[PDB]
Amino acid sequence: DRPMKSMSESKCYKNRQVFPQDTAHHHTMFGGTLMANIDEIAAITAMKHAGAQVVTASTDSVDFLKPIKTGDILQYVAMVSYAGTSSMEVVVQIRIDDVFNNKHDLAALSYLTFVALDDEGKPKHVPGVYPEDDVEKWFYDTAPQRVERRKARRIESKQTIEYLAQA
Amino acid sequence: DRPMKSMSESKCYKNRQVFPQDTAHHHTMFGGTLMANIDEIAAITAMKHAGAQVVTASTDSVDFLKPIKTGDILQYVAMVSYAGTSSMEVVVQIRIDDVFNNKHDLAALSYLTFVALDDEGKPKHVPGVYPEDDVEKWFYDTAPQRVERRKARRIESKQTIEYLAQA
Amino acid sequence: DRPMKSMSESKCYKNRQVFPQDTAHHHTMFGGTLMANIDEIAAITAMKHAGAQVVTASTDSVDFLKPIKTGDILQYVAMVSYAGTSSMEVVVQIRIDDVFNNKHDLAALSYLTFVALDDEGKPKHVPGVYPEDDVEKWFYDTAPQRVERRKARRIESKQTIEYLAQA
Amino acid sequence: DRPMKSMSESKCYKNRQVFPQDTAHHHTMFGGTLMANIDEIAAITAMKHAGAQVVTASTDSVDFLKPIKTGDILQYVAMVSYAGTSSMEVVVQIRIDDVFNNKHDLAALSYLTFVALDDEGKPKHVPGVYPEDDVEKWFYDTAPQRVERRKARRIESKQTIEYLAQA
Amino acid sequence: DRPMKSMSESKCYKNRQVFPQDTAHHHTMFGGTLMANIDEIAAITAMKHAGAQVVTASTDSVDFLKPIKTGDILQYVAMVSYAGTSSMEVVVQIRIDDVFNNKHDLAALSYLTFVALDDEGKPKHVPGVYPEDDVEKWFYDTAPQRVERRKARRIESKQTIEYLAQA
Amino acid sequence: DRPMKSMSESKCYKNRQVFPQDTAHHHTMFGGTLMANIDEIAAITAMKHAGAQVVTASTDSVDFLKPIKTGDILQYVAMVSYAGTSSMEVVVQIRIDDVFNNKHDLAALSYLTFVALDDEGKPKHVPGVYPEDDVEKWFYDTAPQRVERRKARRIESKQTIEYLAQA
Repeated sequence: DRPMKSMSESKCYKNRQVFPQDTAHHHTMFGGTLMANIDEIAAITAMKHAGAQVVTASTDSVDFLKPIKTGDILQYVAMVSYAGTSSMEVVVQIRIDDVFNNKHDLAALSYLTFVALDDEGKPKHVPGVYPEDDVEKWFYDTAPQRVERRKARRIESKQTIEYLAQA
Repeated sequence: DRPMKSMSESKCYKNRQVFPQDTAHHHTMFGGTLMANIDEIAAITAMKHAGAQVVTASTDSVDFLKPIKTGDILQYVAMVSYAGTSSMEVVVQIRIDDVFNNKHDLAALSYLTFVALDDEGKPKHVPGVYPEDDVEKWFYDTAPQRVERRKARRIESKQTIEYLAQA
Repeated sequence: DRPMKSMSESKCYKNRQVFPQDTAHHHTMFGGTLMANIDEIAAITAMKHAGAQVVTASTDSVDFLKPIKTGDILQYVAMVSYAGTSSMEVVVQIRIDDVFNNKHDLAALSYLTFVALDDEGKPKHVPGVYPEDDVEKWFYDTAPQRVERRKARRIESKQTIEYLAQA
Repeated sequence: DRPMKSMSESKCYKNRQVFPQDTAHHHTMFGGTLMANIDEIAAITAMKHAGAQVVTASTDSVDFLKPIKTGDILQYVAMVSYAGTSSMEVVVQIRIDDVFNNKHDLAALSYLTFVALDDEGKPKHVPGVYPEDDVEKWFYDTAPQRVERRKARRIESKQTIEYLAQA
Repeated sequence: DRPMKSMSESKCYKNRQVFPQDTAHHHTMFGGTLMANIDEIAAITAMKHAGAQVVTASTDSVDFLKPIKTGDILQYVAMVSYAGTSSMEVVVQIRIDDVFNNKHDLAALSYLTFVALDDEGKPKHVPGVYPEDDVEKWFYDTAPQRVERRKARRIESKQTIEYLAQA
Repeated sequence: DRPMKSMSESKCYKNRQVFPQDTAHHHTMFGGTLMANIDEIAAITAMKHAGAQVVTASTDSVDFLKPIKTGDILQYVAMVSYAGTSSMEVVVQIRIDDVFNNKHDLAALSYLTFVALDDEGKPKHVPGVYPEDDVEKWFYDTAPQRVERRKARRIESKQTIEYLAQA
């Protein structure tokens, strides 16, 4: 079998305030901005895990649970919850860090899939992954099914592409 | 029954070149940037359909099919493929418009879900939707299943949230 | 004579909301931002018409007819209204798309001149242009005079340059 | 008669390097960016002259004389060359400051028209303007004709608006 | 005496790749950008420590030890090394996280001073600070002298301000 | 001895309004943004003095004297106050230009150190510097001590680096 890394090894933090330039609606963060930051921190985690350059292959989901207001401090935590052959599932959690009353509510949750690449751009084999704490193993344990859904979606999506191609 | 709008009514175009500031890897567009633009054009389509302010509730998927290089002209086409009670499924297609050889290859495909909101922020009833051309009815016809998958995912995702809440 | 393209062939749309970062005055779009977007969409239209890389040679005019507020949806429509030897006149129309009451008032109007360039940067011959609908032929019919004014202005402007050169 | 300010009083400088994010073509500044900066420095000059908030009413012209490359230092000099009742003509000169060989070639030239506004947004009377040095009086002396051209263009432009309005 | 927080309580991480838009020189991060990010993460740490809104009162130093290239992953670690009455000294460390060979070289080091503010903008009392690990107590132990230097500099700086005021 | 330039030769101005995107707190400029602009204008002055490419070696200080609000016009004046062998001390003054009541209060004051570099990146000898007006000679006369402080700080800072290196 392959070399294995702990989910803790690639675990990445990012803290960032919401500035007016991140908003669309009055004092409310715009989803596109949030998505760009999610992709940023997730890509960094995939790089650490893969020890390589990575690209986003797909955004499997972003659930926006809560409105995020200007001034809010956001904590992003990305980790690798699943390692395929050349691919990684990164799960990102985004919390609002309210310094005034010390709550850290979950504001969003995202799954993305990254592919590790060579010096010359072909998909590159990534190490395996194992959890240590409880959260890590929750994401680790529930990943096989998400991988499963993704396969079906990749089937349907190919159907759509092929239809558009002939039109 | 409710009032109905044609998918053509809310159909929105966006053309945008990829500039160095949109890239991460050498001369290659960064996924976060692409996601932000997808969300921008999708939100505009949802607004036109809903006749209202909208927020992104979830990013159901983004499939990145092709590398997008600096200089590339991107065409975004967003439309409403499904109307729930207060929600809309927007499908966005992103093509590279190669002016040199007149190909318009599909570079990415995205589904997002928007919720129309009041003047005071409660979810607002949206009109129904019907297709006219063939592409529109392809996305219209395949939407019920995607809605279905989303329900299961919203079930699993709630499980995850509840686990994290107690840790 | 040369090959001819319909003004409809290069006709480009762009939809974009005004975000706080686009403003200067309270909730009011800044003219520089509007000008940058005008140049973006105009350049894309010139590229489609020319089948080539282009540069902005001059901004012949931008008339700001109406204040544009934060949140406003802007529709940009660029088309080629005149084809010289290596140059194109792009006219851009900018409308506020008010989804709430379905008006599409003209917020700005711009004329720019682009030059199509080689792989090696010399000016490149562009195809001719002909209108099809009524708007297209309005811009097509009124272009010869604008071309004319531009010649006089290019005369005066050369005088100014030459004066500054000796000071 | 009204109070008069010297063109030197409102004369504004701006120095700014061209960074990769300002470019479109490889290592070449994008025209939209240049236009945004032109509008920025011109607006500051109009504010100093008017002693008030201003808006851009029109971009009368931007002549792009020279390619501007990444790294280039740009010097913007804005001044008021003409004062109407509530309006100002700002002329902006943009030079490349080559620190290596001490040339300061004219890279672009722009005329814009600003309107000074109240606390409540109505057009506000501006002071008159007089030149002191030779350049100032060149722009001062040649302004009456430019004002003249602008009147004719504002006539034609109104015709265009009215045509589009009925279509 | 006042309430005390561990330096670990307010310790904040930030991971961020260097993108082309962060650079000035070819593929080299621009110092201003680095400074903006330093200020961002430092402000977040001060907020967590203070449990309040903060402003940057001064940048006591930024030592740029190493060139930072495009693509580089930067790790920012901010902590409070000194607590005055209403002020905090935040020390930020910036490391290049080379995922390819697992070195984490120190690329920059910064000290800043923040002031915690009310709901109404007056300086607000902050808790005290104590270290736990070795690094924390190194910064904790060497802070009194830095505070000292700052006093002398604030003396000289006041002299300069007063000179400029009369000119 | 070496060639000498007047402090007036490299003296650079920059005028820039504060836009919403420059703020963090409501209508208040963010310190990081101010620092980025300070570094921009200072780098331009160092380039003019050095006749060369430069990098920021250190930010010796930024004193934020006054809150800077959205809309404020900022005037940056950078000059070289000290020339070492390959290094320059740039002092930047930032004033709020209140066009409404013609005050120009000092909002911030910064010292930075730049190193001039070759075509191949080694430190490059800079010309000497001499003052002409009173302000110039104030900064010129007080520089030797600041240079002095910097030496001590560079001593302490090296100690810190070496401690972190073994941990």
